[PDB]
Amino acid sequence: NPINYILGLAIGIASVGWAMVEIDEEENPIRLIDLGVRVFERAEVPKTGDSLAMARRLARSVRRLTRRRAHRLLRARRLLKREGVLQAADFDENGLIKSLPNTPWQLRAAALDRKLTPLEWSAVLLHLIKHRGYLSQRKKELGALLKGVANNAHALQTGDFRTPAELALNKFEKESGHIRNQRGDYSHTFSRKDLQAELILLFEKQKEFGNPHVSGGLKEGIETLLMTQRPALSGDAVQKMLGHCTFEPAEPKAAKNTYTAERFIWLTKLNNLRILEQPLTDTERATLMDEPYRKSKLTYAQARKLLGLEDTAFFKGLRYGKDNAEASTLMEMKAYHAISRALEKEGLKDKKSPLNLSSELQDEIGTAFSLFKTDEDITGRLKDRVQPEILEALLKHISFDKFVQISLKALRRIVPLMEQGKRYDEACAEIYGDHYTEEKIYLPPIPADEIRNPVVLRALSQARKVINGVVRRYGSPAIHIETAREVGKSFKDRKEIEFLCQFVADHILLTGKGKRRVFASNGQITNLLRGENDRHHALDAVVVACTVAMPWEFFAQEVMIRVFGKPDGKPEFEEADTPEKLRTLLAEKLSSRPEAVHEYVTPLFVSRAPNRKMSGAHKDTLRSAKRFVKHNEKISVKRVWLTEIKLADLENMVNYKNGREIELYEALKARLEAYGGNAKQAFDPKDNPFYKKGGQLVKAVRVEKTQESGVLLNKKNAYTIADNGDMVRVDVFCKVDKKGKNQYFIVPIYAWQVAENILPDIDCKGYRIDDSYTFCFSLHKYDLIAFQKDEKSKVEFAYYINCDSSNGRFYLAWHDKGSKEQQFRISTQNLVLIQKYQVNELGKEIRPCRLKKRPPVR
RNA sequence: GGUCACUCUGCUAUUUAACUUUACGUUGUAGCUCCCUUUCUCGAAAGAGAACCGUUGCUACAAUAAGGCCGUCUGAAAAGAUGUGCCGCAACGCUCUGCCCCAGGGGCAUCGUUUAU
DNA sequence: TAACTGGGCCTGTAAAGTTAAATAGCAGAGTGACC
DNA sequence: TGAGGCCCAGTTA
Repeated sequence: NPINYILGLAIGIASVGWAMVEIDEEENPIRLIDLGVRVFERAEVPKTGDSLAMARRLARSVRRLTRRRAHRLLRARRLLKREGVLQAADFDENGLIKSLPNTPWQLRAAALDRKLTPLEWSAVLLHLIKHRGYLSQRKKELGALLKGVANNAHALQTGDFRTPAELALNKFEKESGHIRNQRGDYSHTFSRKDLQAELILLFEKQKEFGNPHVSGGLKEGIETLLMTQRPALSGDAVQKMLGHCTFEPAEPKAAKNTYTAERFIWLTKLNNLRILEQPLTDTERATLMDEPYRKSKLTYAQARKLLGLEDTAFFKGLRYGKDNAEASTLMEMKAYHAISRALEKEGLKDKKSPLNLSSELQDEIGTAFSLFKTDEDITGRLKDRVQPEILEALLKHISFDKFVQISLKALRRIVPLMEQGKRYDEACAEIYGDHYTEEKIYLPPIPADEIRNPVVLRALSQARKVINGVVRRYGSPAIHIETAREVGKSFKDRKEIEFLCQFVADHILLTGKGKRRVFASNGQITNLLRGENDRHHALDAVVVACTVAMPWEFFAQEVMIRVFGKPDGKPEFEEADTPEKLRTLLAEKLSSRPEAVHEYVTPLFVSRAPNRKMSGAHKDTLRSAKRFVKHNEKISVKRVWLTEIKLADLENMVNYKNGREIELYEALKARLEAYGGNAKQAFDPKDNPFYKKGGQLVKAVRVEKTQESGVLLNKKNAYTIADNGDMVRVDVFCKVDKKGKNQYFIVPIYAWQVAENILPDIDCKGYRIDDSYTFCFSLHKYDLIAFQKDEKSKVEFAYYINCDSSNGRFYLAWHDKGSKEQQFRISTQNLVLIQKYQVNELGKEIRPCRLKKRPPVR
């Protein structure tokens, strides 16, 4: 059983194609065997184009935020009890404070004029901690957050406002009518230092007025809780994110702000610099060499005049000849200079004289400040290595933030040769021998660490899966990469239009085609050479497969008929459903020299990768569920803003459907009619506010929404429900006893149910399943199923996408049918007479599968 | 000479991954508040007046995935005090396991890795 | 009275910082394999 | 910027 393969593969943003021929003698093809194609779905979010890992990272972030705020307030209450502000009777069973006032702003303002109750004081402290304002956290033209906070800081620094509470109450409430920020506005934010000042002033004033709980421990604890945050970077956070040195793989990259690395950059600039008059000898280089070290900034014109030069010869590679950008800095020794500045103003350094330190000491402090950012870590690396006065000055002034590509060892080895005049390549060759790649029968797993794009990463991991399936089944081959213009890097550019090279190069076989048995294709040529889309990727696959002058001929007609059974002419063709109609049809229609199918027979349909993850999440909107629980009526209630409302919501208003407020409904509907449904304009704030009967503003109204199912949240504390969302899988249930026909039932399983470890027993429209119902199987996203509509039908295998919770309907699509809007089909199955499972291998191994053990959730 | 690719340095644009925070928004519960269904009470009537529920606006507090776990102590156990406390919406893979498929060989995972105190 | 069907509507957000890394382009110094 | 979730109103067996 020997064959030989030169099968080509096509890469798309969501697709991968393959088609196998066997050119035998030397670069001269034969007829085809097993054409095929697989397809997946992108590593992005369809609507927004963000990364799926991005939503996950923001979930982690907000989880940590809420947890830390809860814990902060918890410790605040503990400190309140510990310092004797409140007694154990003032705390309820949940650990919350009973009769805690809801007037913290007014109390914060009155605390400058009178004494505060222990409960008023506790409310004030916890409110200050909870809304603890914005902290600069930074190492121009400000936006809106910074604008608002800076304006408020300037406002309480001028006149009638001693604290944010006074300014807040008086100005905010009398000018706007509310104190907090509303609907994305930032104009009421205070800087955390302003609130810290409020806290110190409040403690002092309360001590004046005879507050008993002005304890030092209490003040320290409240101030700590207010000010403390975790460091953004700590420990090995920077090191874990570093790359690998080019020559020394066991050694980390050197920091850009170190004497060694900065001088390495300087030497690269100097040695590589050439003057043109219609290189630079060691004396001129050595003149310029130590000039930037204490001369502040070395521009190119200063270098020219420093070495004399002329006006007749030039230093190559510079733009803007007319604008005379000769003061563009040739070199700035920024790390050395910043260290010197720091030690000059704060510590001890004569500005005229050059600050000095063991070159290794400069390297240590540069490394410590680039790799560690908090004072604890920095001193923990600089305590025993150097002494504390300079350490304090440097900790207070210096901040370095980038790296280079060569390790400190390799640099300390290279820089000497570069000072002597040798170049980077010459020094690297003299040291490492100017030679610095195992091949395998299977391509090993892809590395993701060499490119940002998850789209490309997933596309190429699936490309590797496909080519390794080719290598497994159809022997080892001689592959012809072909990546699309859309496939490389898309979204903004892709929406406007609407790494594997090296990996394969070094990690897999080539069978002696000179140097390489590969051909990197140029699909432009593919578009030219060919002399509402189905599985159309045969094109790029074999046009990649077949080192050309670029226009050689062979014949096509067969290939079209193998790609589509209805092809080689009009598409009303029968499209052979079996392999033997394929062989017969193609053979006889091409009758002539039977170069093609007979023994190879290959029916193709795209291999669509399935999604059987169990992870997921419910919807992020919280809705009232009091009626959903207490009276089991299948509705929820949610506020809707008037600027986003429509007549459907207006008719579903809570106080309209129960006739409570009919005239309010009439006025709102009247205004929305007056603008033809333009809710953004009918109820525009500060241009067209809506006023209820009696003069009260209306900004949003509660609207009822049909709630057949959902997940209940905060069950210990409230009646809240959220839409189910993220159906992870739906399990089938087969029952015959219709007294006659045999029926199907489908029960959906969501993510919150895989989290609560519950396995439902309610068919979408049907009701409870007993031991009478017979479980058939369970399917997920993008699984293949058999499909027999009714009495008479072709079995019509197709892939499954969605299930409808209302009636158990199924969104489907077949091979080459991918566009959801264009090509999904939606079949019902209460009477479907057979619905079956299947498996599709990478290539085309469409063998049915079946399991009868109902797989539970964990 | 031309082309392509690669190593290093400088600048520009874009993208990725990780972390610390703020301000919202949503739901609930209090309080004050705009309306308003219903039911009652005083009424001979005219009319008042209470109550639950709904609900407009503002303030506060709680929750903000569903689910699970940590360190530190007073000590015998129940526990009780306490923390700049910690994972959970992604991708990838086949050492441990489960399923599915064809003594191996795979695919998919609720298995494992990035991943943790 | 129960399914089937074509249609259709609602879905969490903005801002402020510390970082590392990848691609592309331009400029500068080299190298290799090809054509 | 889109697709999943799933209801709605009319029709049908």
